[PDB]
Amino acid sequence: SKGEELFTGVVPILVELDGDVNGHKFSVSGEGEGDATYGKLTLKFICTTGKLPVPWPTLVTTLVQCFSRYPDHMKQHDFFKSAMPEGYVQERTIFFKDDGNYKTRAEVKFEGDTLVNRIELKGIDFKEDGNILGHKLEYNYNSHNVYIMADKQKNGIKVNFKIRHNIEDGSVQLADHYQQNTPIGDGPVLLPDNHYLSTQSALSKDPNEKRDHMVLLEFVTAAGIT
Repeated sequence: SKGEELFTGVVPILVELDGDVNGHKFSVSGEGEGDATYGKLTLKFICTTGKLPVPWPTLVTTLVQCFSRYPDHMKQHDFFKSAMPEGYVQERTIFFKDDGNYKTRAEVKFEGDTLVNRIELKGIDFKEDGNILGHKLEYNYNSHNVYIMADKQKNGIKVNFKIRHNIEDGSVQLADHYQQNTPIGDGPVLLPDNHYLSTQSALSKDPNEKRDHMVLLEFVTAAGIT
């Protein structure tokens, strides 16, 4: 397909987020590369306003599902690439169990050769000494299933999944994700049958970087059809 051809090689990625969580304003800028042939993302994110007021792991899902590997037999179900280059709007509510929530609105599209994710995040009702504002979450990341269904009413998709963030005491901080994507073009998109993405992410630090930052390596594969 048209969208599909844009992802056959390595594509540069830019991520720009503006955030306000319980009145704590911040910005994050990210750069890296995606190679959808292998479901692979490598990015480095910098908090450009100083110290990030939430834990880095809580931003991973917000900070380009077009880089998922769709098996050849599932390629007709790849909404994300089908929307390109004009792109899509991705909206979420993320409910942190026994704590606040993020609401996000992003536009993902090509700007020239570069795949760009521009995001607005608003966080409310957080406890100032909870796991998020209290910075009680481990700097690591678990592997998840991301469930996708068509939303024909909006020529888009609905997505839901549960992120488990490890707490420093050994417990888990659940983050329930509800998501919708809709194309920016008037152009056609692939509306998928039910399926899921299998994800894994590894978080690290650049030992030479003194700014507050996150290095991310991610692999994602579409599944659940045969």
